[PDB]
Amino acid sequence: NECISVKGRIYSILKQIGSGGSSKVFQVLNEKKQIYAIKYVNLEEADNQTLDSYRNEIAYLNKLQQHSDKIIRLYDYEITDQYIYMVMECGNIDLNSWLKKKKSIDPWERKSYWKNMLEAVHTIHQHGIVHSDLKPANFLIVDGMLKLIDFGIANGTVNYMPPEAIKDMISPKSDVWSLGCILYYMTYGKTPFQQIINQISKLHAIIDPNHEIEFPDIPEKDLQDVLKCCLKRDPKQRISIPELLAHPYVQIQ
Amino acid sequence: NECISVKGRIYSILKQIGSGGSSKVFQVLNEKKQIYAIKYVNLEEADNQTLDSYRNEIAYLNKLQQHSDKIIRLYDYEITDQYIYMVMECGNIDLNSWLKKKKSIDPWERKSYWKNMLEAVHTIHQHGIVHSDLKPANFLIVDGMLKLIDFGIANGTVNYMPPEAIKDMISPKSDVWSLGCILYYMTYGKTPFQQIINQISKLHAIIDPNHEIEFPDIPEKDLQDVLKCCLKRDPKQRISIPELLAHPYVQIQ
Ligand SMILES: CCc1cccc(CC)c1NC(=O)c1nn(C)c2c1CCc1cnc(Nc3ccc(C(=O)NC4CCN(C)CC4)cc3OC(F)(F)F)nc1-2
Ligand SMILES: CCc1cccc(CC)c1NC(=O)c1nn(C)c2c1CCc1cnc(Nc3ccc(C(=O)NC4CCN(C)CC4)cc3OC(F)(F)F)nc1-2
Repeated sequence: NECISVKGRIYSILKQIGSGGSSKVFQVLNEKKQIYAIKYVNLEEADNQTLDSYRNEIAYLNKLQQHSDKIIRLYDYEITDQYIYMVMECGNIDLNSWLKKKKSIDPWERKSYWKNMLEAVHTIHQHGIVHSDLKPANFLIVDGMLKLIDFGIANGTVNYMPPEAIKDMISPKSDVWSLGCILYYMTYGKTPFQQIINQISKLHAIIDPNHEIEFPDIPEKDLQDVLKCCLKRDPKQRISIPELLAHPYVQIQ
Repeated sequence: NECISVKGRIYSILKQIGSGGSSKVFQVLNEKKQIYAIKYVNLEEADNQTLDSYRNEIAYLNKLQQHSDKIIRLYDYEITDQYIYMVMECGNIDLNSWLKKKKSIDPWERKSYWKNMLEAVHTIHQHGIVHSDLKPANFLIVDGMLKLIDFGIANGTVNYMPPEAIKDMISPKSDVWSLGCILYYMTYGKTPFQQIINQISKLHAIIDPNHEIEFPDIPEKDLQDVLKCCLKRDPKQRISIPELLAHPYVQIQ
């Protein structure tokens, strides 16, 4: 049974949750026996470039705290030349797991989730920030409310990748794609391109105009519409977040 | 226990070997109780486009028979609107398996293999044909001699993929890359980019000039050279097959 000093105050590890290479996340117990999460990041091989990226991300998250409830809380942090410790709220589970483990989505519970994600992405969008790497993992479930976990600034599938990031061999429109895949999965039970096995076959698909993303008729046609509008390959055509906030799917019934 | 009619002559399945979706390969027993392989291809969903590709490939293989011993033998074929049956030699195993199962390569057994592959690729190269999708699978081991299995004309990793096929969002030089990865694996025990986990991280690597493919010093410096020359990102720089046939690694000691 071991501990961590963050800004001179102490927490006892209870168990490790996340691993991400040069980083670990622990559920911990603070002084007043309350429970928290600590993200830990090793800066041994950190080169100034890599380094500032982290500095930037901290600054922003820390800053964007009092802008949206749908971003994870950051309670305190320590930062030195070798490491960062961040003290964030501890949640129940992340969206991706809940997905893996879950095999039924109350159509109503799906809607709220989407609602949360949009608020979040919007916020970071209203600040020059574009995440560009969104996957169910980047969200956290905390009493049926989702939070965004990171801003995609610092530092394994191609699935949620948009056509345009591929034609790249940067737009807010790129986050809509992803966002919609995450909806798509939630809806047709899986991502739009899981079918395709061959990892290069999937790259071509993601970019070829003549491939039809399949859109199975379903009760909710709002929802059907949305996904159709989020997955429009041309970005200039793709719906925008301000539009998506004002679509029926979120607005009416 | 079941059979197959190919050009009116009959073979009894003994066991299924390959599966490839709309295709199966069987080890079979002919009349005179000799053993063969039959590739079977279903043409139900075949569209004229897809269709001719198959027609083309058959024609070529069939044709390129009496040009090189290092291409699989094709004994006879039947072709109709619904299917193809091809009767080819049956081998002992394919290179990829022998690789998976094998964990030691007589440096000498490696050399012969390379030698075989080159002869083969060269042949198909001397006919406008560029395979463009080479992986240990496309070869077959038949009494320690390798054969090429198909020509990459008809019809799941990114590993053996060359920079240039990626910047594509067609040159003989593209087959050298692949060919060299297959050598690389054989040599440093794995492909040049397996390290990289993230499937998009690997795409960037495969194309970024500043990433060093790592080249561990070893006894054979010929071999070391070769791989260094095969994996040159700029195609115009990359060595050519006629050069590779005339390199020490194949020529001297
Ligand atoms: C190095 C980490 C990292 C790097 C880059 C980017 C990101 C996120 C975008 C992150 N990743 C992170 O920064 C990160 N990863 N996790 C998991 C958390 C964070 C931040 C805060 C945070 C707050 N609360 C939690 N709660 C929990 C989330 C998931 C589980 C869990 O059950 N995991 C299981 C793992 C095995 N599978 C099969 C089933 C689920 C348990 C949890 O704590 C609880 F115990 F209290 F519930 N997690 C986190
Ligand atoms: C649909 C097929 C297809 C489509 C596109 C492209 C291509 C090749 C480029 C092909 N694929 C093919 O066209 C194709 N695939 N195989 C396997 C053969 C061919 C063509 C002729 C051919 C002739 N002889 C063999 N021999 C054998 C090759 C491998 C095994 C074997 O042991 N497989 C195991 C599978 C499980 N793993 C774990 C261990 C190895 C057994 C074999 O026959 C023997 F029994 F007599 F030894 N194979 C083939």
